[PDB]
Amino acid sequence: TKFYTDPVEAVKDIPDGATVLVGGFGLCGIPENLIDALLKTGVKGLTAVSNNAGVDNFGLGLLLRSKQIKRMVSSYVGENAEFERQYLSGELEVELTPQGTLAERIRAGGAGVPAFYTPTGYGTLVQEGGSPIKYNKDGSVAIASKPREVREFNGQHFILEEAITGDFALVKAWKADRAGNVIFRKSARNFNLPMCKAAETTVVEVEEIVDIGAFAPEDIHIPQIYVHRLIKGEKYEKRIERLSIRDDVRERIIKRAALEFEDGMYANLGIGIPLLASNFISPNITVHLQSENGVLGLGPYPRQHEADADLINAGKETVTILPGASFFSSDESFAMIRGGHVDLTMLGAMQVSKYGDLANWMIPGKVKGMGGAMDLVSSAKTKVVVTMEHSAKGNAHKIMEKCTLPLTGKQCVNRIITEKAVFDVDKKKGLTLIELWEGLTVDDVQKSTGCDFAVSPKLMPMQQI
Amino acid sequence: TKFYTDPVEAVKDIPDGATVLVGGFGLCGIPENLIDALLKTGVKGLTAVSNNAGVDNFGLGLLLRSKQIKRMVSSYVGENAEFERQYLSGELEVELTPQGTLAERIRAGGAGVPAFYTPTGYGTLVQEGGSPIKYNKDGSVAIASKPREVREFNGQHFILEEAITGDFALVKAWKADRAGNVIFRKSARNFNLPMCKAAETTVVEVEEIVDIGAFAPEDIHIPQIYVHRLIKGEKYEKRIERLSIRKPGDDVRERIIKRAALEFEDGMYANLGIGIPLLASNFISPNITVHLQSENGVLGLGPYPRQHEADADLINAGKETVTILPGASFFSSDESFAMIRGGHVDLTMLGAMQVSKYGDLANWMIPGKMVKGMGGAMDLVSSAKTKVVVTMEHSAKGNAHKIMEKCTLPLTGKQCVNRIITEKAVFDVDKKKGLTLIELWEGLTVDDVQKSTGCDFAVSPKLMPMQQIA
Repeated sequence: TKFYTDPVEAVKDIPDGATVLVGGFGLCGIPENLIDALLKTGVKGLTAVSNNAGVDNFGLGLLLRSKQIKRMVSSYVGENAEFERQYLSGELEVELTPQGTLAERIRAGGAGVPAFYTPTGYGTLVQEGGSPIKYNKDGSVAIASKPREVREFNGQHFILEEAITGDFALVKAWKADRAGNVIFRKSARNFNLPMCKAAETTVVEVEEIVDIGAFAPEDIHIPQIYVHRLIKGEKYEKRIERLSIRDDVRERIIKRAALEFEDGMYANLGIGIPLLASNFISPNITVHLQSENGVLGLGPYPRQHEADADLINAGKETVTILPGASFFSSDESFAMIRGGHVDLTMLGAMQVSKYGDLANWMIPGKVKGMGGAMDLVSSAKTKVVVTMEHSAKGNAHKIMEKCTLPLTGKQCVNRIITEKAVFDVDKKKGLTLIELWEGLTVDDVQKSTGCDFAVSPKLMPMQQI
Repeated sequence: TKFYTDPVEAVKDIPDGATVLVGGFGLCGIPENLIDALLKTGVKGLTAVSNNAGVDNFGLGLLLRSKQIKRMVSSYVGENAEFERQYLSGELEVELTPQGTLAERIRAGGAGVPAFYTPTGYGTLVQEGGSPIKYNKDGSVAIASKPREVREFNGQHFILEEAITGDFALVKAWKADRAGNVIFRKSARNFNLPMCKAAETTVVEVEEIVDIGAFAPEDIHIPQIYVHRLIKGEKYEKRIERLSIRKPGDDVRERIIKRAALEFEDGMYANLGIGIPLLASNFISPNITVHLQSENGVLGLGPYPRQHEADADLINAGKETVTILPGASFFSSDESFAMIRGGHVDLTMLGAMQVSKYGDLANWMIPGKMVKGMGGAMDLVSSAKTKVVVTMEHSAKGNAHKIMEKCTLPLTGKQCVNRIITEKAVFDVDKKKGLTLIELWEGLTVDDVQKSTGCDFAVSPKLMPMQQIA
């Protein structure tokens, strides 16, 4: 562990075209001092492996506006208009990869495992390949994403993903001891921890350096063996992106969504309806809310004084945690998800098919990436519940035989709650209508649905919390 | 998390035939109260996925004694005479699995990854098949392991390994809060941590239950999402297998050690193998800092402990009680082997029964005599980014060659040894060139080494007398 007092001296030797792993989730755990040294070295050609594209005026968005990156490898690249500009113009190469695949690939690369199978992306364009990585000035495609090998194990289908290593890792942490051991604060750990392990040279910036012996040996997050270069950064803006401080049919879906929660349940809730449904959780039960950036035990939104840039949800909103909460890295978070340990994933959808295909991450000709959306639907052991308005404009269907928008997952939905009905959904049997909004008939449902469905013989009216 | 006061109740529904994941490394972090509960229920036919076989009177050894295990999946099964009687007689099936592969399959099992590739086992019985799983009454093999799928990535060969999941995991931890978050003490983490994630029903025993909020949210080793059933154990013997406290044929062995000590450099991360390599750590200059890594989940090993410092929760890979230095860390067995498998350790130093001309190593099996497992040895020699030095006596009994053209004992690794230190010679080892004799114990000539070595070798023009750390 070499200690440096110049952030430029820490990164002088990054050759043009390097692959650099960049820590951070949204603007949370961004190595803003090392990323500033790169603006100051002006190094170029880079392939940046980074979960997100920062924002325009911050994070990796800074090396983008200064044209220093050839290729971004990310999972979610929204909230950066300049990255959209460079991609569509053919100035930027972009590889979108599921978030949990991103985390596991980087981890694999650090752990000496050249490839592994994941259920995530099967039956989607991740498996199929062919999507533009790079356009020409024509609008013709200079680079297409390669297909992934599909293989079956114990009933389910999986795809082969290859490890990611880097030449360098730019990592932000909380404190280092003088031996080079490092800890991370709150949800700021995310991709920083695994990215420490997967590069030939890791550069870590910390907020503070402490003595050898300050950390309990059991509580070291990154052992010194992974830390090659260390600086204490001179300045930290730490800029909250979304400072989040404490219709008829939408409330209906919500008051029904709220009845999905049970005592002892581990749940991951998408932004919008599912998250709002959690406000109606009885205090006589406990639900444990998981966040993909590495939090179990999310609490309500923070009061003004409680807002902390190191604690955010997957929506990028400032959050709090309840007593009993835990933090963990992005690779551990997706092991929990991909492994089926979450009980309930509640999600929005643009389309759901008869046998449970879900389209929710991409509209052709309208370009943000999938995030953890594919990972959250990939486990058979986790109940997937979609909450959505029943129909689009013009009564255009959203429940159909075959989705026509790109799939998030194949045969992954277990139930659909709309303002008109609740359907159970099966891979092989299709839809059963188990509940119908009072006043409406089955034929009012049939006429706004794009496929056949069974009706439950215990078919009750629609419940409301 | 459901809390139980009755440990028999928490394991009462394990069915006959179950696959059970059992934590612990040696006798360290063994779920002793949960093992006792399985003795009370008498559940049989089990497949036990467990790193070692305890000892005769402790750990998994107790369930071997009561004949409740039909099959074992382990990396190292020595120091248990009842195990060896059951295995060799044909009563027990044993899948000897490299330790880091066992760690990563279990973690894969918890992580929803059905299969992955690893370099560990390539070039060995693990990859080619033929490892004995079950013996016949007459000592022939009834069941041998099958060939693994082999695949090349980036000019290296790897083998495909599948996830391991259990019906149940029996997990020892240190403390749990009342939400069911869990922490581990010292090197007692080991396999307990990943096994907690890889079973349909995980049962954890802890020594103390504390209040929600007694753990910083950053320092919860197992979040509550993984803990299904929790008990506070009634009694903890916490036996020590080897009380090794700080202080025959040592003449030529001191030679090897004083030369091997010169392989260390300031700032080096090293993993030292059982046997001779441990002893050269004492000869590491106090003018430098070497960082010593233990496969059971430690970085920054210190000296052997004074009596009053010895702790059952802190051992090395030789199952000896050890200490840690300031700046040390602890981590799980999957993370330990990610460090090793990923090439982050600078030097590995190992014993050998044989080394071949091109760097193959044989150090884990003597067919028909010694079948105790490879432990972490195959993993330690798996990385191209790590220097592998063998420390050994030059020749075997009867001046039988140990350095030879091809090994006759099952391989631990193919083309993996970089240097061989003996009491007569130091060889550099190239996978295409062969051996070069770079150092020679003064007073011996080159014909003395050739008459003791079972193959030819180049002689360095800068050949010098063999170095000894002053």
